[PDB]
Amino acid sequence: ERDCRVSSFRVKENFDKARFSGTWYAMAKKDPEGLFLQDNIVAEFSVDETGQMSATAKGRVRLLNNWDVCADMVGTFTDTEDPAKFKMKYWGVASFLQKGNDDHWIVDTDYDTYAVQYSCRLLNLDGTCADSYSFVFSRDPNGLPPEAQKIVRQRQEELCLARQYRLIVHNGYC
Repeated sequence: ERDCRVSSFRVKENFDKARFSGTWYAMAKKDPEGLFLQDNIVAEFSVDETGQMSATAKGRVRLLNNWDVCADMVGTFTDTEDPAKFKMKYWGVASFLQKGNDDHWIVDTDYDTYAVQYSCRLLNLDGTCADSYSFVFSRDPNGLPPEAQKIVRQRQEELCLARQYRLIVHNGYC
Protein backbone atom coordinates (compact mmCIF):
# COMPACT_ATOMS: atom_id res chain seq x y z
CA GLU A 1 0.00 0.00 0.00
CA ARG A 2 2.65 2.48 1.14
CA ASP A 3 6.39 2.46 1.84
CA CYS A 4 7.26 0.39 4.92
CA ARG A 5 11.00 0.45 4.45
CA VAL A 6 12.52 1.71 7.68
CA SER A 7 14.92 3.78 5.63
CA SER A 8 11.93 5.72 4.26
CA PHE A 9 10.56 6.70 7.65
CA ARG A 10 10.64 10.39 8.40
CA VAL A 11 11.69 11.42 11.88
CA LYS A 12 11.49 14.65 13.86
CA GLU A 13 13.20 17.44 11.95
CA ASN A 14 15.78 19.27 14.06
CA PHE A 15 14.83 17.19 17.10
CA ASP A 16 15.52 19.22 20.24
CA LYS A 17 16.65 17.09 23.18
CA ALA A 18 16.15 19.88 25.72
CA ARG A 19 12.55 20.53 24.73
CA PHE A 20 11.98 16.79 24.88
CA SER A 21 13.27 16.45 28.44
CA GLY A 22 10.86 15.69 31.24
CA THR A 23 8.11 13.23 31.95
CA TRP A 24 6.47 11.36 29.10
CA TYR A 25 3.66 8.93 29.77
CA ALA A 26 3.44 6.01 27.39
CA MET A 27 -0.14 5.95 26.14
CA ALA A 28 0.28 3.16 23.62
CA LYS A 29 2.89 0.69 22.56
CA LYS A 30 3.52 -1.59 19.63
CA ASP A 31 5.38 -4.54 21.12
CA PRO A 32 8.51 -6.12 19.65
CA GLU A 33 9.15 -9.85 19.93
CA GLY A 34 9.61 -10.80 23.58
CA LEU A 35 8.03 -7.61 24.86
CA PHE A 36 9.40 -6.19 28.10
CA LEU A 37 7.59 -3.05 29.26
CA GLN A 38 3.98 -4.07 29.91
CA ASP A 39 2.17 -0.99 31.22
CA ASN A 40 2.21 1.93 33.65
CA ILE A 41 5.17 3.05 31.59
CA VAL A 42 6.49 6.45 32.53
CA ALA A 43 9.68 7.77 31.02
CA GLU A 44 11.79 10.64 32.31
CA PHE A 45 14.07 12.21 29.72
CA SER A 46 17.06 14.41 30.46
CA VAL A 47 19.98 15.99 28.64
CA ASP A 48 23.30 16.72 30.32
CA GLU A 49 25.40 19.82 29.75
CA THR A 50 27.30 17.91 27.06
CA GLY A 51 24.08 17.60 25.08
CA GLN A 52 23.82 13.88 25.79
CA MET A 53 20.25 12.71 26.16
CA SER A 54 19.45 9.99 28.67
CA ALA A 55 16.33 8.58 30.24
CA THR A 56 14.91 6.47 33.00
CA ALA A 57 11.62 4.64 32.92
CA LYS A 58 9.36 3.00 35.44
CA GLY A 59 6.59 0.54 34.71
CA ARG A 60 5.20 -2.98 34.93
CA VAL A 61 7.56 -5.33 33.10
CA ARG A 62 7.08 -8.99 32.28
CA LEU A 63 10.03 -10.93 33.66
CA LEU A 64 8.87 -14.51 33.32
CA ASN A 65 6.33 -16.53 31.37
CA ASN A 66 3.33 -16.07 33.66
CA TRP A 67 4.02 -13.00 35.79
CA ASP A 68 5.40 -9.44 35.82
CA VAL A 69 6.69 -6.82 38.28
CA CYS A 70 7.48 -3.12 38.71
CA ALA A 71 10.90 -2.13 37.41
CA ASP A 72 13.10 0.93 36.97
CA MET A 73 14.98 1.21 33.70
CA VAL A 74 17.85 3.41 32.61
CA GLY A 75 18.81 4.49 29.12
CA THR A 76 21.58 6.53 27.56
CA PHE A 77 21.31 7.77 24.00
CA THR A 78 24.19 8.09 21.57
CA ASP A 79 23.72 10.63 18.78
CA THR A 80 23.87 9.78 15.09
CA GLU A 81 24.00 11.97 11.98
CA ASP A 82 20.24 12.44 12.33
CA PRO A 83 19.23 14.58 15.35
CA ALA A 84 16.10 12.46 15.78
CA LYS A 85 17.79 9.05 15.53
CA PHE A 86 19.69 7.56 18.45
CA LYS A 87 21.33 4.40 19.67
CA MET A 88 19.86 3.64 23.07
CA LYS A 89 21.85 1.57 25.52
CA TYR A 90 19.52 0.49 28.30
CA TRP A 91 19.50 -1.63 31.42
CA GLY A 92 17.46 -2.08 34.57
CA VAL A 93 18.39 -0.89 38.04
CA ALA A 94 18.14 -4.59 38.80
CA SER A 95 21.12 -6.36 37.21
CA PHE A 96 18.95 -9.21 35.89
CA LEU A 97 16.55 -6.87 34.07
CA GLN A 98 16.65 -6.81 30.27
CA LYS A 99 19.74 -5.01 29.00
CA GLY A 100 20.43 -4.06 25.41
CA ASN A 101 20.99 -1.47 22.72
CA ASP A 102 18.19 -0.46 20.38
CA ASP A 103 17.86 2.20 17.75
CA HIS A 104 15.66 4.91 19.24
CA TRP A 105 13.97 7.23 16.81
CA ILE A 106 11.85 10.21 17.73
CA VAL A 107 9.49 9.88 14.78
CA ASP A 108 7.52 12.94 15.74
CA THR A 109 6.75 15.17 18.67
CA ASP A 110 5.53 18.67 19.41
CA TYR A 111 7.46 18.50 22.70
CA ASP A 112 4.69 19.66 25.02
CA THR A 113 1.96 17.20 24.11
CA TYR A 114 2.88 14.05 22.20
CA ALA A 115 5.81 12.01 21.04
CA VAL A 116 6.02 9.02 18.76
CA GLN A 117 9.07 6.85 19.27
CA TYR A 118 10.17 3.98 17.10
CA SER A 119 12.82 1.31 17.10
CA CYS A 120 13.49 -1.34 14.53
CA ARG A 121 15.55 -3.99 16.26
CA LEU A 122 15.99 -6.03 13.11
CA LEU A 123 15.39 -5.28 9.47
CA ASN A 124 13.77 -7.65 7.03
CA LEU A 125 15.78 -8.28 3.88
CA ASP A 126 13.49 -5.91 1.97
CA GLY A 127 14.20 -2.98 4.26
CA THR A 128 10.93 -3.24 6.18
CA CYS A 129 11.25 -3.87 9.88
CA ALA A 130 11.28 -7.46 11.09
CA ASP A 131 11.08 -6.69 14.78
CA SER A 132 9.96 -3.27 15.89
CA TYR A 133 8.47 -1.49 18.82
CA SER A 134 7.04 1.93 19.24
CA PHE A 135 5.80 4.08 22.05
CA VAL A 136 3.35 6.91 21.78
CA PHE A 137 3.99 9.27 24.67
CA SER A 138 1.84 11.98 26.20
CA ARG A 139 2.89 14.74 28.58
CA ASP A 140 -0.48 14.19 30.25
CA PRO A 141 -1.24 10.70 31.69
CA ASN A 142 -4.89 11.32 30.82
CA GLY A 143 -4.15 11.12 27.13
CA LEU A 144 -3.56 13.22 24.05
CA PRO A 145 -5.90 15.95 22.80
CA PRO A 146 -7.80 15.07 19.60
CA GLU A 147 -5.50 17.06 17.29
CA ALA A 148 -2.42 15.28 18.63
CA GLN A 149 -4.19 11.93 18.66
CA LYS A 150 -4.93 12.37 14.95
CA ILE A 151 -1.37 13.34 14.17
CA VAL A 152 -0.12 10.32 16.10
CA ARG A 153 -2.49 8.04 14.19
CA GLN A 154 -1.01 9.34 10.94
CA ARG A 155 2.50 8.80 12.28
CA GLN A 156 1.64 5.27 13.35
CA GLU A 157 0.39 4.51 9.86
CA GLU A 158 3.52 6.00 8.30
CA LEU A 159 5.48 3.53 10.44
CA CYS A 160 3.23 0.72 9.15
CA LEU A 161 2.23 0.01 12.73
CA ALA A 162 -1.19 1.65 13.06
CA ARG A 163 -3.04 -1.64 13.55
CA GLN A 164 -0.45 -3.01 15.97
CA TYR A 165 -0.59 -0.89 19.10
CA ARG A 166 -2.16 -1.52 22.45
CA LEU A 167 -3.09 1.04 25.04
CA ILE A 168 -0.84 1.50 28.04
CA VAL A 169 -2.74 2.08 31.25
CA HIS A 170 -1.66 4.14 34.24
CA ASN A 171 -3.31 2.93 37.43
CA GLY A 172 -0.60 3.64 39.99
CA TYR A 173 0.43 -0.02 39.87
CA CYS A 174 3.98 1.23 40.41
